[PDB]
Amino acid sequence: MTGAVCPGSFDPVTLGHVDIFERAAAQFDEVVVAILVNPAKTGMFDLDERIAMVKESTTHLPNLRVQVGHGLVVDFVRSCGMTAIVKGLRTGTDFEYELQMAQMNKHIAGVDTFFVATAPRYSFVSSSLAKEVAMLGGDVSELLPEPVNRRLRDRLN
Amino acid sequence: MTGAVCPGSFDPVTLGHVDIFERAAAQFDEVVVAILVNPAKTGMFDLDERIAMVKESTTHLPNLRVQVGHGLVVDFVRSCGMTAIVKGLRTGTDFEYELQMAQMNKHIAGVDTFFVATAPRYSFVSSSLAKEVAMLGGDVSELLPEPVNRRLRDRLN
Amino acid sequence: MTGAVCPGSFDPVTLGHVDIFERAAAQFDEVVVAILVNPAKTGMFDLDERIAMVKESTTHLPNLRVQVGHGLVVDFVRSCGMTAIVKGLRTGTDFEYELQMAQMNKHIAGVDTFFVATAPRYSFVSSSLAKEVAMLGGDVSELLPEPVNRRLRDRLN
Amino acid sequence: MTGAVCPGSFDPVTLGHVDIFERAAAQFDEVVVAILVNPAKTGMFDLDERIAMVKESTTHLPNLRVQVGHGLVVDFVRSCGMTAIVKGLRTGTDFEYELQMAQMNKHIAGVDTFFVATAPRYSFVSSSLAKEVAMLGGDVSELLPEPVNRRLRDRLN
Amino acid sequence: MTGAVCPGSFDPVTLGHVDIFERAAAQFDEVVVAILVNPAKTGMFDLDERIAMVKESTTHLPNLRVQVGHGLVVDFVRSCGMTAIVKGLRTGTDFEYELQMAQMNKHIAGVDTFFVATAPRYSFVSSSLAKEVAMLGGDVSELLPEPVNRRLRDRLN
Amino acid sequence: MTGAVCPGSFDPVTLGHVDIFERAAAQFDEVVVAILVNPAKTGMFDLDERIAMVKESTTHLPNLRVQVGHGLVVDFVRSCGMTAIVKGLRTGTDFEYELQMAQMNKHIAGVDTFFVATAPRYSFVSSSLAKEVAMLGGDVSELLPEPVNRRLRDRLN
Ligand SMILES: CC(C)(COP(=O)(O)OP(=O)(O)OC[C@H]1O[C@@H](n2cnc3c(N)ncnc32)[C@H](O)[C@@H]1OP(=O)(O)O)[C@@H](O)C(=O)NCCC(=O)NCCS
Ligand SMILES: CC(C)(COP(=O)(O)OP(=O)(O)OC[C@H]1O[C@@H](n2cnc3c(N)ncnc32)[C@H](O)[C@@H]1OP(=O)(O)O)[C@@H](O)C(=O)NCCC(=O)NCCS
Ligand SMILES: CC(C)(COP(=O)(O)OP(=O)(O)OC[C@H]1O[C@@H](n2cnc3c(N)ncnc32)[C@H](O)[C@@H]1OP(=O)(O)O)[C@@H](O)C(=O)NCCC(=O)NCCS
Ligand SMILES: CC(C)(COP(=O)(O)OP(=O)(O)OC[C@H]1O[C@@H](n2cnc3c(N)ncnc32)[C@H](O)[C@@H]1OP(=O)(O)O)[C@@H](O)C(=O)NCCC(=O)NCCS
Ligand SMILES: CC(C)(COP(=O)(O)OP(=O)(O)OC[C@H]1O[C@@H](n2cnc3c(N)ncnc32)[C@H](O)[C@@H]1OP(=O)(O)O)[C@@H](O)C(=O)NCCC(=O)NCCS
Ligand SMILES: CC(C)(COP(=O)(O)OP(=O)(O)OC[C@H]1O[C@@H](n2cnc3c(N)ncnc32)[C@H](O)[C@@H]1OP(=O)(O)O)[C@@H](O)C(=O)NCCC(=O)NCCS
Repeated sequence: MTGAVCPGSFDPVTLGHVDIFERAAAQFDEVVVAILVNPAKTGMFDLDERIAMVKESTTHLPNLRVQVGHGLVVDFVRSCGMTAIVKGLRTGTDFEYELQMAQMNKHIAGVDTFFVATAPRYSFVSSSLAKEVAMLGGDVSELLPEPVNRRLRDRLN
Repeated sequence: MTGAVCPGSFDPVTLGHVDIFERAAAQFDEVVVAILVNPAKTGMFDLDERIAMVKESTTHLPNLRVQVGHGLVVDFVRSCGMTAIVKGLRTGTDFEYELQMAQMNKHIAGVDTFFVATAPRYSFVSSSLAKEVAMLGGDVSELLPEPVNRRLRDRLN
Repeated sequence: MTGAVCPGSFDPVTLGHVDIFERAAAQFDEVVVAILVNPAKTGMFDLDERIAMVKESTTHLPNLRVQVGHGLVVDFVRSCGMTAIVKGLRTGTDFEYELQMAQMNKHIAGVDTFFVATAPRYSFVSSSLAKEVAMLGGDVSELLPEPVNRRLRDRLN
Repeated sequence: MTGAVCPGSFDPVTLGHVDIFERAAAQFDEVVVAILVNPAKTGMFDLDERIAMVKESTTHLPNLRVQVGHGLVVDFVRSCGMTAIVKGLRTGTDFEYELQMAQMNKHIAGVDTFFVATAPRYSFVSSSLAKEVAMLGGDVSELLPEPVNRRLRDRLN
Repeated sequence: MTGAVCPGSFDPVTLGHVDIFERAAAQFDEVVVAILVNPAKTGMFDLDERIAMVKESTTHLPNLRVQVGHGLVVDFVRSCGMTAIVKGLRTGTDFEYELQMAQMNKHIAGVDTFFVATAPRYSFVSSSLAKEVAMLGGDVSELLPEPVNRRLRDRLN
Repeated sequence: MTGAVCPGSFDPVTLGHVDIFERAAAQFDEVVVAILVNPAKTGMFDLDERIAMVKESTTHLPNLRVQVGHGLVVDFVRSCGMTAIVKGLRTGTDFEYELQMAQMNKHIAGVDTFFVATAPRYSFVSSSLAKEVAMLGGDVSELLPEPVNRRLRDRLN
């Protein structure tokens, strides 16, 4: 089997992330979305909620599974019997840092990182900015999956 | 009327900012400098002081006014009856993040962002770096308006 | 009157360019599209055709006019009684070179350059790449105005 | 089958390219190296020589094949029954242009592009720079496959 | 005497840093490594330990000395009777910010900054990332001097 | 002796280049400006004129000498008994390509490259852009040494 891991904090998952999941699922036999949480309580959604949002947003991808990650991403990737990470590039991505992490990840565990450009319509959403705008009252519903929109609306109502 | 908003925390306003104010005032019928403060108390100058410093530094621009901003910048821009933001680019600007915010701002409110390169002599000052250097004893008086220099000198004397 | 010039070779004009024209026309009282041609015969469309394509693509912008430019862009801008250039940023833009030209243009003639991020859907088209793909048989009709599509199809039929 | 195409002019193939071939072959069931030549005679090695150099440099990759490409890369990719391109990133890569081409390629044919960072030791070689240095008398043998070194040495002896 | 200062927090010193020390020592008569610590207790190693690690890692450079820095780096540089800073560039370096600091440092004290590209094999290590990986259990021993490896291993055993 | 080479085509030398010469001469015992000309006749000024312009512009730097370079820059550097190149960074510099060349130069000859940020006032001039503007009638006299201005004015009169 070919396979890739798509790691992130997904707090919450965006349509930018889902686009990347779809591309990974199209090109690898199996995809694992690895939810890697904050070292210190700082998130908007708890882990259970993050998991549910990813699952509910990926029902159309039968070769994708969702799991909570622990420790070094490369250790999680190798625990999945894989050697590839797939990550998206968007507007605002710190690409130099992504490159540094990719080189470090290859050095320590031989894990490759494949980068893919997110679809233009979803290229300016990030979890952080979506939350920031949502919390100040703005509408980002067109940039997030409906399972995320539902939960966001509940927190503000 | 044509018009633009120049948003920032201006803590304190620099000659880099003033350069941008001048360019905006030269090209739009009206300019509003929007002072948008920290979500959490972290600034050097209080809001009243920031306002005074901007006003005192822009007496030569009769079509410019200064107001405190609240909430999403785009909501403030639209409250001013405008649809444009003017921002400066300098050495050290995270341009990828500026682009992300501009695209998000256009998405949520149809507000355009126009970027302009700050004058070379003022292209390496930032509020943060100016404060950092000032607090460690260095001289940045040539990079800040005199109304700011006066107040800075008072805090150290 | 406020006013801006939108300079380019427009060979041919793209929907990326038209997006920028629209933003300029929304924020300035008058816009002049300045068609500045090759120093040496190298273009796909002659000047007459470039002019027609821009005009036919901008009939919805009553405060926009199209003229052929000559010499330094800044000299043309000043001949229009203006002091501002508006240019788009897209994926693939050499932003460092754009900044260099903007600083040079300000130095020699006091002309300001305002940069605006092109709409995501039109952020990866360029005249060159559109021609390259079109000539190799690919479909970029969704990235160009219909007046350009008509003429392109004629050259290949 | 999963599969990826690795397109390039490979004039000549470098160890940077071979590194990318190896990563693609590790993660996809099949890899096709597509040699896409100059629209106008400008190369150092003819097509037959380029093909031989790639083949001789990839004997250790049994799931990799080499073919000459024609027309749009995306048309070649789809002719291979694939929907993915794998490309390397190195020091000196114009990443903005790579992104533009990737977005265009996805737009016109639905083909995804996966980018991977080349190994540090091979991150500063390019075909052009290798030729430039080789022609001026410098030693780049540690940056090129032996099948390429042999042929290079023959051209200078 | 010609001379340069190599400033940093060195928490801990990496082989990337040592590479830069070596290049500085090769090109200047004297080199001073200036250890500039956190304004607030946040480091892994105390100052005494940082000093020892640098000294033990540079025994092969007889024209290099190690000192603790205080205040503005430029003030320290001038206190050493020098007017040059040498800094490394690696993968992940925020080069725009480095440029801003260099321009500010030249403005306030006339101190020049010379940047040098770190050796490829050491181009993806940083003190922060090395600690992050080390603390999560990963092996970065090939990226750090043995005097640092010894101390790291002691903290985890 | 410490020493550095400052290589370039200098067609013509700009005040940006002279700024870099001055910084090199301040930090190294000896500086050699190496004029490396076009592989094919394409320049505005012949080699004799380029040499004269550099010499006449550097009379205030007694530890600087001017020589015509041949072949690989690293071979010229080593022929000068040196192992360092000093190059400027300005607005518009392709820094990724500079890094690639620096890494290649270190690989083939062990020669280090030190980069320094050009003074802001001279950060947007380049030989090419200066010629382009000069030829179209614009005034760049404030960006070039008087010995260059004299010769430029002669070509247009
Ligand atoms: C999970 C992992 C791949 C990236 O996770 P991610 O949280 O999805 O990160 P993203 O790509 O969204 O990057 C944005 C993150 O940068 C951090 N960040 C904070 N401020 C930032 C800023 N101003 N600019 C850029 N990034 C910022 C944020 O935490 C942000 O997540 P958040 O802002 O939503 O909290 C990575 O953290 C990881 O591998 N973790 C496991 C540990 C490991 O292996 N470490 C060694 C890596 S070499
Ligand atoms: C006001 C606004 C336009 C930008 O404000 P600003 O404070 O002037 O920001 P600047 O352009 O100076 O950016 C620098 C800011 O980045 C933040 N920053 C902190 N560390 C940083 C770092 N290492 N690198 C870059 N930026 C950093 C800083 O807070 C800094 O301001 P400060 O450092 O002086 O406190 C923006 O915050 C805003 O729009 N706020 C309103 C809310 C809104 O609309 N949000 C949605 C935006 S899409
Ligand atoms: C008109 C002007 C503003 C820009 O014109 P433009 O042709 O629309 O340029 P773009 O922004 O589309 O830039 C792309 C151009 O870069 C040139 N280019 C060629 N190869 C390129 C490459 N590999 N990468 C980037 N650009 C490339 C191309 O000619 C391209 O136009 P084309 O490829 O479609 O022919 C500018 O040329 C100008 O001002 N000209 C007048 C003279 C002047 O004032 N000069 C002094 C300027 S400081
Ligand atoms: C094959 C293809 C994927 C890239 O091919 P490549 O030749 O290996 O290109 P590289 O990634 O090595 O890019 C370097 C190329 O940039 C060109 N280039 C020239 N000067 C350059 C410069 N100063 N800077 C950067 N690139 C330069 C060079 O030709 C160079 O190849 P070469 O210099 O060795 O001749 C692409 O050309 C392609 O897809 N061609 C088929 C046609 C197509 O589909 N077109 C539409 C694309 S959206
Ligand atoms: C010492 C000095 C030259 C740089 O020191 P340094 O700590 O070695 O900094 P580096 O080059 O390693 O930069 C990385 C630093 O950026 C800071 N940083 C934090 N988060 C970061 C992020 N997400 N991205 C980039 N940098 C980050 C970190 O603190 C990091 O050091 P650390 O992460 O290991 O703690 C500079 O701080 C200095 O000059 N200090 C003296 C005061 C002075 O003169 N100030 C005026 C400067 S103009
Ligand atoms: C001399 C040398 C150090 C750089 O020389 P330089 O001509 O001063 O180059 P610059 O730093 O000014 O770079 C700009 C050059 O890029 C070339 N260039 C052309 N179009 C360009 C573009 N669109 N963008 C960027 N650069 C461009 C130009 O020729 C330009 O010089 P010019 O435009 O004035 O003719 C380098 O060419 C060299 O080392 N030559 C000797 C041979 C060698 O050692 N080769 C192996 C190098 S690893």
